[PDB]
Amino acid sequence: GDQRFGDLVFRQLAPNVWQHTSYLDMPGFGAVASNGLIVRDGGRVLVVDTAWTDDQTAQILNWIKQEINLPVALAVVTHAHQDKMGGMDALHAAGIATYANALSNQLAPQEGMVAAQHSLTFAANGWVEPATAPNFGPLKVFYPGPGHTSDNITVGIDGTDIAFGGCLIKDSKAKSLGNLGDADTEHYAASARAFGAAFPKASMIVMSHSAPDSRAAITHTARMADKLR
Ligand SMILES: O=C(O)c1cccc2cc([B-](O)(O)O)sc12
Ligand SMILES: [Ca+2]
Ligand SMILES: [Ca+2]
Ligand SMILES: [Zn+2]
Ligand SMILES: [Zn+2]
Repeated sequence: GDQRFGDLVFRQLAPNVWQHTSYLDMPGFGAVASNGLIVRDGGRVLVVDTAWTDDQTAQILNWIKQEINLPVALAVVTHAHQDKMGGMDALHAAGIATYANALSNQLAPQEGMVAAQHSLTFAANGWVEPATAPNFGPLKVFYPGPGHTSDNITVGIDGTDIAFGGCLIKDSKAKSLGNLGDADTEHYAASARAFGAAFPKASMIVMSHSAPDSRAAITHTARMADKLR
């Protein structure tokens, strides 16, 4: 029951939650998928992660316009790499307020990305400092520690069973942790387990590069990351 709009695929996960999937056309290689989320919060919409490109990101917004027809209040993007912040200019062109870890914003130039307009900061226990995430509705933002990158954050959707691991979590049948070029191999396993512990009741785990999985994705990612040490 998936829907396509241009280059994007949408899947409804819950009454008020959809997964957006965008594809990098990677000369000579297969299209590479990356997933994010769209959340309807009463009379507004909230977005987690851009698509790979600005053009693809404008497609997300147009699909929202057509299928949900509520204003998009804000987006949270989950680290400074192309699949998560590639479409920043498109969000800003559309007048969507954007939030990212302060560290994502600092790293953004050196990663080729455009910084968000607002910086999230985090306590020692990983939870976002609430003053930096005003009016986030059901979005619960958690920094689990360095793993896939030093800046990677995660989001839980209150009132649902869903939590989003972004590129930190890989699916439970995975044979590898994907792109480790900017990874913290020492702390990765702890950071994956911290995500699990922050959202103990989530039973649907959404991630960047596989279809939604159960909590098995968390423990399997940790067990793989254990061997990086
Ligand atoms: O950056 C790119 O051009 C790129 C090109 C092809 C694959 C990927 C995967 C990425 B991630 O965030 O999952 O570390 S970034 C990336
Ligand atoms: Ca751009
Ligand atoms: Ca890099
Ligand atoms: Zn990445
Ligand atoms: Zn990724």
